[PDB]
Amino acid sequence: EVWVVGMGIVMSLIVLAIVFGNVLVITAIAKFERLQTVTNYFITSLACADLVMGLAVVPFGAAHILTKTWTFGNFWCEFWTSIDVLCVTASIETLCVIAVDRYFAITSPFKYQSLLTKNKARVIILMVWIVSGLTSFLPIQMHWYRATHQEAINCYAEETCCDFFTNQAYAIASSIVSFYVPLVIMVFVYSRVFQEAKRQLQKIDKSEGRFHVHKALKTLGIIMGTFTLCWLPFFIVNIVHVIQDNLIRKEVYILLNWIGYVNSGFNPLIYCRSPDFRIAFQELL
Ligand SMILES: CN[C@@H]1CCc2c(ccc(O)c2O)[C@H]1O
Repeated sequence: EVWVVGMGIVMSLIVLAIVFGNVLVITAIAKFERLQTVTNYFITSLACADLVMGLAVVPFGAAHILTKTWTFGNFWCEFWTSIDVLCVTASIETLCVIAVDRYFAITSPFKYQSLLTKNKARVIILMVWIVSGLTSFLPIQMHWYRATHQEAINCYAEETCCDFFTNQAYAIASSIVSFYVPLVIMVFVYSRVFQEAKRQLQKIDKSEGRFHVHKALKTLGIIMGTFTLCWLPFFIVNIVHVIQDNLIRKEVYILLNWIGYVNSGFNPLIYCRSPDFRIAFQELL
């Protein structure tokens, strides 16, 4: 009967990895003073979002699947849903602002210093968190997302069940604000950055060609393919399941949602590979 204990160990490992990586990153930035930089404030915000995710939404969901019941009250179910949506949207929007940060450095190197200072980064981060807060907590708490059909009403009435039902308008607006606009922004900025890098290598080869003396593709692939393959499949079915009711089963929805969660554990591997972080990690442990 491996099922009862087969998934528990995997869920516990995911929780442990998500907590450990982000705690280590936050401590490394806090304790050392060479790693405090304008670029590293966005990484701090993303790490905080991932830490809250892996501490709050995953342990309570794991019990929900394992025990098939919501022992807690009806209030805590709505609170948990709100936290889940908040963390997801905040993480994705922080990824978008990191991409725009990288774009502005290469595109306009002379005016980069005046464009971004310690004061403006704080305002940008606060605005990103406020926008994430309004879209998640505000509509869910006043019950503007509730469905109409009888199954949703029966689910809402019972105090031992916590399942997700939503309207068409809320689902479409949530997907648009959470995923699609950041996806387009990242696509555009990273394409321009790649063009600039290719031009730079061409310029180098035009001059120093006589002596003998890829990476851009590998880096852009690691940055973009992970995000797309982790979060794109979920939002398509999130859009579809409202329009066509019988097509998507609940198990597929939950599986895709949980594949989306694991993206929180892969962020330190992607955004914290510079030698300075490696030295800092070496000193800590
Ligand atoms: C509990 N699962 C939720 C359901 C809907 C949803 C999620 C994440 C981001 C959004 O913008 C959403 O509309 C998922 O995490």
